[PDB]
Amino acid sequence: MASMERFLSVYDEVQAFLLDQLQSKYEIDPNRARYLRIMMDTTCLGGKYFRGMTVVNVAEGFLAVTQHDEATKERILHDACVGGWMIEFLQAHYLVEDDIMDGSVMRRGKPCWYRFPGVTTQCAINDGIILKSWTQIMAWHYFADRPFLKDLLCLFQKVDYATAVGQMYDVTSMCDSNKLDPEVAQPMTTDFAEFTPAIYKRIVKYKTTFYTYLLPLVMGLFVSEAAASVEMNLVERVAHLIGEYFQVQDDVMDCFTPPEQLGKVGTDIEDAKCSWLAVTFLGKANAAQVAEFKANYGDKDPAKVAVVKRLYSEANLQADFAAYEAEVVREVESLIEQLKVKSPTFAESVAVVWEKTHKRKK
Amino acid sequence: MASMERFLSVYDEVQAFLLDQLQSKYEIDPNRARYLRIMMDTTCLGGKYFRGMTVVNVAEGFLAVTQHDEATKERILHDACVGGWMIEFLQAHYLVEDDIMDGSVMRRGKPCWYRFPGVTTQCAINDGIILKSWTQIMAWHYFADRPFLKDLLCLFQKVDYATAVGQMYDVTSMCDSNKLDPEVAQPMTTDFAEFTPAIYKRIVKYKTTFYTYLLPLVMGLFVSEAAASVEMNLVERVAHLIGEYFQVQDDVMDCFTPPEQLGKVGTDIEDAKCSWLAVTFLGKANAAQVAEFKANYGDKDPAKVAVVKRLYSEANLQADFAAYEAEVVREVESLIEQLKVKSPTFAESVAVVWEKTHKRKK
Ligand SMILES: O=P(O)(O)C(O)(C[n+]1cccc(-c2ccccc2)c1)P(=O)(O)O
Ligand SMILES: O=P(O)(O)C(O)(C[n+]1cccc(-c2ccccc2)c1)P(=O)(O)O
Ligand SMILES: C=C(C)CCOP(=O)(O)OP(=O)(O)O
Ligand SMILES: C=C(C)CCOP(=O)(O)OP(=O)(O)O
Ligand SMILES: [Mg+2]
Ligand SMILES: [Mg+2]
Ligand SMILES: [Mg+2]
Ligand SMILES: [Mg+2]
Ligand SMILES: [Mg+2]
Ligand SMILES: [Mg+2]
Repeated sequence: MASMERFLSVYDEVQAFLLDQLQSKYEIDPNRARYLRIMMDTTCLGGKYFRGMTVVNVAEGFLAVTQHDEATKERILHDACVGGWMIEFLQAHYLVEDDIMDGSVMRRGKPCWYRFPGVTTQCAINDGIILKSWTQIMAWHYFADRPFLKDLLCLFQKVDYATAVGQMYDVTSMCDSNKLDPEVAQPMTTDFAEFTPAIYKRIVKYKTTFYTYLLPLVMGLFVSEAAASVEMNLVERVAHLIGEYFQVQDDVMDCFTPPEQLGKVGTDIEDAKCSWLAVTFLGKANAAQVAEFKANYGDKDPAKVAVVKRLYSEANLQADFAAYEAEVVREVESLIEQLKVKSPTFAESVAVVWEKTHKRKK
Repeated sequence: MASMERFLSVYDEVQAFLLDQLQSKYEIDPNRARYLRIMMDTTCLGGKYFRGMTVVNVAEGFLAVTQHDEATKERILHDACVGGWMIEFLQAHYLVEDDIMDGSVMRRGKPCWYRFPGVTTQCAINDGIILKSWTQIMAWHYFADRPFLKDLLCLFQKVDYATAVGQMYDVTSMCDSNKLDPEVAQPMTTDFAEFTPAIYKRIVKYKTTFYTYLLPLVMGLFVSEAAASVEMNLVERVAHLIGEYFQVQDDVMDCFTPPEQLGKVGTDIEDAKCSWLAVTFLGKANAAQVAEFKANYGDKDPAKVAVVKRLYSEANLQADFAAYEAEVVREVESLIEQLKVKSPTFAESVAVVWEKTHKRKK
């Protein structure tokens, strides 16, 4: 709570930097400054700050065991905060744009940015472009003479790219691969042959895990100058594991958590998404269940949607989930043990990240 | 012609690199590779390559007067080509996204990408995100151990940001500033008070000049290691001047060039754009002309649009244009003369850039 207020005081400094630079260098007028301040506030705040706060917890962990001057402590914490906000702004970018592509209605308990009456798709698209440019403006401003600058940019960009590739895997997950063709309007799949665990796994590996887990963790290492002190293949394997589970939870909540609690309203059934629920159901259903799933999936019709939920409850998926969670707890503990060998501190940081995720309710 | 085929052979190498990396590192399947190849071809090719080819002409100019080994010549030309393609891919990004926000129908003689039947806004938004990520993937791949890497990235990013800020100035140019408010649906301006030369100038400075002129020119200097050899304040002043004129031509052509020749269809009148034509007309019109302009501007109605064109032809704007062109020829020559002092070669490169622009018909 106190630490989160400190993370937010760094948001305020960053907002101030960005907005004063708009006035001093980009000829902005007060009203457009205001619009951009409100956009930044609306798209970047109100979340859990899980990605940002991870950078900071990684850095705090190394600080407890590493000798530094006070001044250097303070710089390290401040950089971890800036780094954290780069990742939040990056997420803010993805969500503004994602909400347009998913035809979404609510986000963090409010309308999606593009649905604000004075915004619309026309302004929102470019607003999301601005959120991303801001990540880079921050990096070059606050990290210009840090040793980790080049490594951080290069990583940030590879993570952004994988994420965008992931979003392509996601937005085309309901069409048949052999039919993808810019020239031909795309029909929803009728056989659901590509609703498989491996295909699902590729969607999720790219669209969520790099930017939600790999980036904040390695970012925490960069600003700590601690990345040579870990086994990177382990960091990857653990980001990919927890990241996958994180997205599985997102999928279950889309169907089962009231929006009242969730803060977004779920579109996966209507959007015909290759979600965990749809893949898992099709891996256990009998012939008649499959036939009725195929009869109602991917239509915006309330009673079709309700038939899918019923088939999901009947297949007892909220116990396939428990079985999957159980295999994940196993594998995460095992990876944490393997990380303990070169860095107890980073292993603990990961234990904390796993814990925050496992207990997640939104 | 031969040189342009050589620029295009570097596009093919780049396309091949990017697409093989998708297969070897991002788990892509052949059909999505194909979709991305067609997207890249459709959004990046078919233009004039003016921005890309400028990087290359800048570099060629320095090569004629600078001693190098043959191998070093060849590397320099190849880097200028890669650099050029970074700028084309960047433009490709902006146009895909711009066409969505302007509700545009045609581009480079074909439907806008988002209008392809098998694309739609849903895929196009993210496709445009990919085009931009590719610029960075290229830079880090082909320029990893070049001395100019850091300078180039930093410049590229500041230019991208200014451009995005410019696009915000553009997409809000028809509303009153004091009324911009995310919460309130935005009405078109009724007084046209902000349709002024200074306001127009700010739109254009940001949205076109950085990325169309400043970037390719300084890029040509980076890959040549020649940037200390110029007066950068002059490079800026000349990019901003020719860039402004470039956009003025774009505005006139939107109204007056048949789409048959233009390769896009014009939306400025219907979109209520603060174009050069609308600003210039309002700077010379009598009270009754202003009243009738305000009666018909910014409606998608064919006969309202036709009344604006008629008022434009009656105000003899295609002679305000000639007067403006004449002041621009003056000022460009003067800047070229001033550049002659430290680099005849770069001055000549600019003379060529001015020439290609001045003679432009699309
Ligand atoms: O739409 P998704 O996939 O279920 C959600 O989790 C968005 N998300 C997660 C990861 C990545 C991205 C993403 C990445 C790039 C571009 C757009 C979105 C979106 P949502 O439930 O909050 O809508
Ligand atoms: O729409 P404009 O402004 O008239 C055009 O020239 C696009 N353009 C030029 C410069 C910058 C950008 C731009 C920059 C950032 C984001 C979107 C577009 C667009 P068009 O006539 O080809 O449509
Ligand atoms: C599933 C993913 C990757 C998108 C949502 O991430 P969060 O659920 O962390 O959203 P916010 O906390 O930022 O609101
Ligand atoms: C006016 C601007 C800045 C956008 C169009 O640029 P071009 O007219 O050069 O478009 P292409 O050559 O790339 O088609
Ligand atoms: Mg979504
Ligand atoms: Mg999505
Ligand atoms: Mg979701
Ligand atoms: Mg346009
Ligand atoms: Mg535009
Ligand atoms: Mg135009």
